[PDB]
Amino acid sequence: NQSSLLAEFGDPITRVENALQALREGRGVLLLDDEDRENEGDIIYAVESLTTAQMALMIRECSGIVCLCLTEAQADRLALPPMVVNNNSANQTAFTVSIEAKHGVTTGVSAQDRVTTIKTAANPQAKPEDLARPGHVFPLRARAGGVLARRGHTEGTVDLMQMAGLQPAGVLCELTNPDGSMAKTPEIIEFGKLHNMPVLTIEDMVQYRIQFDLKL
Amino acid sequence: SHMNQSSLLAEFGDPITRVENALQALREGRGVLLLDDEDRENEGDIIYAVESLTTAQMALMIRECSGIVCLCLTEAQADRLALPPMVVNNNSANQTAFTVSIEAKHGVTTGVSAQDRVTTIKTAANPQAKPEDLARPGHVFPLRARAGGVLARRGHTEGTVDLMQMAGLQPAGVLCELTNPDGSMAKTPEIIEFGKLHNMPVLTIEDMVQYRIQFDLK
Ligand SMILES: O=C(NO)[C@H](O)[C@H](O)COP(=O)(O)O
Ligand SMILES: O=C(NO)[C@H](O)[C@H](O)COP(=O)(O)O
Ligand SMILES: [Zn+2]
Ligand SMILES: [Zn+2]
Ligand SMILES: [Zn+2]
Ligand SMILES: [Zn+2]
Ligand SMILES: [Zn+2]
Ligand SMILES: [Zn+2]
Ligand SMILES: [Zn+2]
Ligand SMILES: [Zn+2]
Ligand SMILES: [Zn+2]
Ligand SMILES: [Zn+2]
Ligand SMILES: [Zn+2]
Repeated sequence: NQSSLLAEFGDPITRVENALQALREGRGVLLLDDEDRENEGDIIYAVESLTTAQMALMIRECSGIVCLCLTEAQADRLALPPMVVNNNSANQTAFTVSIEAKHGVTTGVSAQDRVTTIKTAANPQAKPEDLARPGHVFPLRARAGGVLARRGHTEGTVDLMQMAGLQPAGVLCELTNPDGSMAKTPEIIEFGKLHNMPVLTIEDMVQYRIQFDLKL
Repeated sequence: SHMNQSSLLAEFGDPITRVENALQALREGRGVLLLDDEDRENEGDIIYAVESLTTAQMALMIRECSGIVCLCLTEAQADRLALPPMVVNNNSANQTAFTVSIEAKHGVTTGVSAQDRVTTIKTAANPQAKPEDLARPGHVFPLRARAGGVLARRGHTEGTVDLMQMAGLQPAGVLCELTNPDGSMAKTPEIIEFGKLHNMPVLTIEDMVQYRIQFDLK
């Protein structure tokens, strides 16, 4: 039972509030989506405080397909169209064209290079010409309305940033077991305890937003 | 004194021998580690043959490499799958030939597990595959190898397809950059140790070029 396992991280309101405070402190959090959706937990970091060490942990412990969650306005500013005109992926995951920093990286895949690319993209004064395409960082357009419009990790990421009062850009990647299977709730909980990362669910976020009448 | 890369690689044999051992590993369904030019990426990538690809091989790649696992295809196969370049005007440093990303439609869930990526890759590499067998976007990244292989473009992409063809295998391979725990990219000494521990031979693009020159040109 997921709610019973998660109980040690506090009740749902506490789980959200602890996640927001972690992010304000520059720490990562772990976000589980619905059991009947992906049933996956993603590491989430605020771009504002992103470090090479955080990126390195993500690469080593997750899928390695590290995504950059952006608002529609920031993706527009960067001139990042959807990768595909007609998306037919199972979840309609909103991949834009992939990106690299135009300057300041080599092959784009080291922890340092991915952070450079991500900081370059997230710069509120960025220009499209600041980014080469294609690249090794994968931006996602978060849906307007956040988790009340789409219950994906993309929306959970941007909603967490906004709720925490942070700049609305986050990085996201799926926690993966050494044998290649995807982490489920017990493994996610274990990882959170190891790395001082709050664990919460998308339903936690949805209930929180509903209760506190939160338009973002 | 630090010996150069060619000297560190001597324990794998002379350049032609390094290629021959790589071909045989692939025929035996084992992986290889391919280094490109020192003044290019100076990176080593794990390569696996698609035709013997296993979940455990993919899991290793996800754990020990960048996790951005690519599928190297011939232009003919990418065309058969209707996989256009991701970007019309590619201005990436190496002009790496990313197509739009892909996912299998059947036999997978979220597409990112080791098993799921293998399923996608097997689906895509099938010589009778059709465009509709693949959803786009997805979590596997196909690359269009240049006609002529390493004699035309000195990328890991061409290295991968060349090795498959020279080994007499299905002309499609899996490719990912070896990465250190601290997030830096693996360099030659680490690549060599990884190869020895995992029974994967190590070779360079220049080895492959010399091999093709000595074995093909007349
Ligand atoms: O597929 C993914 N990344 O590529 C993950 O699911 C990631 O969390 C983002 O996608 P999502 O918003 O559909 O959950
Ligand atoms: O960038 C990469 N993968 O995304 C790797 O370098 C991979 O080897 C393919 O690129 P390359 O053929 O330019 O070397
Ligand atoms: Zn827009
Ligand atoms: Zn590269
Ligand atoms: Zn997700
Ligand atoms: Zn010989
Ligand atoms: Zn010989
Ligand atoms: Zn011979
Ligand atoms: Zn997903
Ligand atoms: Zn390469
Ligand atoms: Zn050893
Ligand atoms: Zn190992
Ligand atoms: Zn030949």
